[PDB]
Parts: sequence; C-alpha cells; structure tokens
Amino acid sequence: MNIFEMLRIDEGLRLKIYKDTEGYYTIGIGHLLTKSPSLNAAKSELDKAIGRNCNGVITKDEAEKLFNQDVDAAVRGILRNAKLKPVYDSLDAVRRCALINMVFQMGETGVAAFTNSLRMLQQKRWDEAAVNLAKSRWYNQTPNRAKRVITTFRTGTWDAYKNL
Repeated sequence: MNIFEMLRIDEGLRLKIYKDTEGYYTIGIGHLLTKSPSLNAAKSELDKAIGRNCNGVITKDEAEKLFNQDVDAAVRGILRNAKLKPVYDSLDAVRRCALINMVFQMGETGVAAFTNSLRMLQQKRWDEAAVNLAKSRWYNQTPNRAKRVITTFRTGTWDAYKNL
C-alpha cells in the first residue's frame, strides 16, 4: 500500500463531474473543481485544468494526471508549511501517508486547526492523538474515512485499508 492506492480507496474514481460529500463540483479522484454552485463555472474550471473542451467528461488517463498533480502539490504544501513540516518530519512512513490524506481532503488550512492533535502526533502519543482527532467536524461528517485515517495514525500499519 502507498499514498496513491490509499487515496484511490478513500476518494474513488469518477469520470463525469459530480458533487462531493460537501456538495462541491468535483471530478476524477477527488479533484475539487470549484466551491461555486454553478455547473457552468465547474465546466469551465475543468476545461482550464485539462486544456481541452471536455464538456464535463474526462478519460482515465486525465483523471490520473490530475491525481499525480494533486498528491505532489499536497506533499509540497506540507513541506512549505511551518506548522505541518515539523510534524511530517517527525513521522514514520506510514503515518506520513495519514497526514498527506488529511491535507488532500481538507487543505493545509483545515489541517492546521488540529493544533492539539498535531502536537500529540509529534510527541508520539498515539492513543491520545486518536481520541483528540475524533473530536472534530471531519470525524462527524465522514466517519468511515476519518476512522481509517485515525487507525493509521494510531497503529502505524495499513490494517484499516487491508480490508478494502
């Protein structure tokens, strides 16, 4: 298991514009297009992203390309962030994947509100951090996904995904 297969499990793959759990226009493997209500605004963002007239539809290859870009941008974002970088540097390789997963779903900014949990992860207080992470909107809104990620930070193994 690696970051790509993990995210592919959590996000799925859709080749036509769809609405995410928050109701935002998305495409591919969790690629947010716009937070705007206009499907037209979304179609336009899509075409800008791909470089062709897509008419709300892309190919597998195009979805995978967007995905490579997003994972890369997620990592690069963590490395540039003063709050995130030190946590990331402190973690083992499996746990790093859990942090990248959160960033990909909620952005650098959203992850940064998890101040208290970030501190516990840094300190390697696994059980404590798992309990703190669960006290969030994130967990109440997407509990199955939150559980998989939390289990990953708790144990440092891929158990929560070997099921899947």
